[PDB]
Amino acid sequence: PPVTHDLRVSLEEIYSGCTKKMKISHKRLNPDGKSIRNEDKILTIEVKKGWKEGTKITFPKEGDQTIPADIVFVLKDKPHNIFKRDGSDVIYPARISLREALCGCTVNVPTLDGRTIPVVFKDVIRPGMRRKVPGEGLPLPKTPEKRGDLIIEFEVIFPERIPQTSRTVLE
Amino acid sequence: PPVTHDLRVSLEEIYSGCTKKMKISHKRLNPDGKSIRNEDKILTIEVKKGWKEGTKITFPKEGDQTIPADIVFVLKDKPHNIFKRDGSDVIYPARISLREALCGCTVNVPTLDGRTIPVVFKDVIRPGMRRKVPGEGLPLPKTPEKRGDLIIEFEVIFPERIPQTSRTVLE
Repeated sequence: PPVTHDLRVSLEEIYSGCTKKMKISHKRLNPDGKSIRNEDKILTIEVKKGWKEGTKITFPKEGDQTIPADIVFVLKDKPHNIFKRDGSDVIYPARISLREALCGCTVNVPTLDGRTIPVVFKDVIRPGMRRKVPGEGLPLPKTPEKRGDLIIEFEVIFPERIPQTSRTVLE
Repeated sequence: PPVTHDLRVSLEEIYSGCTKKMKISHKRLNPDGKSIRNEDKILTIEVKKGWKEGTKITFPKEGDQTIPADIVFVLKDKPHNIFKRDGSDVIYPARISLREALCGCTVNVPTLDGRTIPVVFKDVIRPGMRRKVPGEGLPLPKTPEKRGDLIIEFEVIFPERIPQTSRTVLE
C-alpha cells in the first residue's frame, strides 16, 4: 500500500539540477508492540538536470509500521512566471504591439542563466508566429551535454480603439 | 470476440439526423458443418439528431459462425470543410484581414440550414477573439428541441510585407 507525494521543482532547478531534501513524518512501533512513535525523517533527493517532470522517485518502506508503504515522489514543474516548459524546450511568450509587429522591433529574450539576448525582426510578424532560439532550452537528460531550444512565441496586442480619423489613414 | 467499425457521419447528417445503411459481409456455416457461406447483410442504422460522436451502436452476433462477434459501429464526425464541431456547438473560423479587423467589417456567417447571417463589428477585433451566435449550433440530444450555438472565431490575416513608406504612416 504505497504513498504518493508531489515534488515541486522550479524551472531553474531543472535547468542546473538540484538537491531537494523533503521532511516527512512516519510511525514507529517502538519497544512495546503497542505504542507508536511520531519521529520524522529528512529524505534527500537528487534531481538530475532536465528531468522530464513526472519521473518517479521511490523510498523503500519509509511509510508507517505495519508492511510500511513505499513513499514515492512525483516530479512536478512549478509553473514559471516567464517561461512555459515544453520537454527540453522552454517557450517564451513575447507580448508585442501591433505597431511593433508591423514596423519591425527588437526582442530581448531572457536566458535561464540570467542574461538577455537581442533578436531583431524586420519582416511583418504574424500573431502566433514563433522564432526558435537554438540551445537556449533545458539540457537533455540522455545527453545533459546538449540543451533544448528556447521558443519565442509572439502575441500581438492590438489597440483598444481606433479614432474616427485613424480609420481613413489605415488605407 | 466482438468487432468494431467506424461510422462516418457528415455534420449536416448529425444536424438533422439520418438513416445510414451499412453493407457488411459475414459467414454462415450452411447445411454441412463444413462449408462456409459468403452472404452479406445491409444493417440499417438510425442516427438521432446531434449524437455526441463516439456513441456506440451494437448488432448482436452479426459476426461469423462460431459464437459470432457483436458487430459494433462507433459514431465518428466527418471533418467538415466549414465548421469544427464542438459538442452541440459548431465553430466557424472567420479569415479576416487586418484592415477589416481594425476598421470594422461584416461577417456573413453561414448556417447549417444553408442560409447566411450578417453580423457587424465596429470595435477593433482581436486575433483569437470569438463571437457566439445563439442557437445556430447542433440540437442537444437530451433536448433535440433546443440547439447549441455557432461560434465565430476570427483569424486576422496580416499583409505579407509593408512598403518602406507605410511604416512612416503607421504612427
